[PDB]
Amino acid sequence: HHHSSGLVPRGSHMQVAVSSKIDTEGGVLGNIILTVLNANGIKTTDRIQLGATPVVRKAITAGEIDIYPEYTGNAAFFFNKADDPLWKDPAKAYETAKKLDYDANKIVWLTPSPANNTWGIAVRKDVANENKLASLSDFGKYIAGGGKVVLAASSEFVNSAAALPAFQTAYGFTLKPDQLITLSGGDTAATIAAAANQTNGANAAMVYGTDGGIAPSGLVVLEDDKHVQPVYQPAPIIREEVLKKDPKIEELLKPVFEKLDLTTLQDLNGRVQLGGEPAKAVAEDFLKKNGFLK
Repeated sequence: HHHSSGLVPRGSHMQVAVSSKIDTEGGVLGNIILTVLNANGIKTTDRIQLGATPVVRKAITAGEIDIYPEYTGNAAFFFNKADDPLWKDPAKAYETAKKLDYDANKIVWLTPSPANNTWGIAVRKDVANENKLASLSDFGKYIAGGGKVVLAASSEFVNSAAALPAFQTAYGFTLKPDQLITLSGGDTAATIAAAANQTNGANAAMVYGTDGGIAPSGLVVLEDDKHVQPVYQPAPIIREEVLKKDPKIEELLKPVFEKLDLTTLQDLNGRVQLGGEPAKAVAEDFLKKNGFLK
């Protein structure tokens, strides 16, 4: 519990510019941050869904925005450490992102969500339930044992060394030609839809962990328990100049992001993306339901 008096002069004023990247999850997480700050007496400006990652990074380093949700693994790209094994360890990825961004930019990484929004595989819920599949280790054993699988994936996912081939060696399986639907120029919208509709027998799909299509389509993400992919946990990151004046922002956002687990964020993103609920309303509902809006 930080102090909220005596830190700055009587006349100190601030408008906290809240932003995000220009995807569904950015809208959801940005509105969660904005709503929490507003509810705790802090003035904000709404710059949510400003642009792609490079745009938002340029904006925060220029002091044009103050706080937005960023993903731990992206620090690999910001600081020229791509494919370093540490990014595949959730704790190391977070601590390293936090240290690098503080040292270079005095940007403070706050408490992350436990959701790992990374490349992966989701299966139809009936398949997961009947065969007790929760993890990619489970999945690999199931496939190796002769389990029925037809995976819809983009060509990139099938053929890039870091994608399906790496899943195959980590989890001990290989997919035969008749266990693959390969989508040239495809995307997760199409792979999710193929699995949702069992197109050509599809029962699994290439996804990103919190894709808004997953929950509405009745799919379930299998845990990357050996972390084949780099970890991308979202966290609020904030300019130190702003945090120093309202340091309570840290403890205000901590239990909020702790409650945003994978299935929760999946649900919120789906409510916007396929349910048509406004991101602000979805954010407010999540906050009210979990007691963060007294």
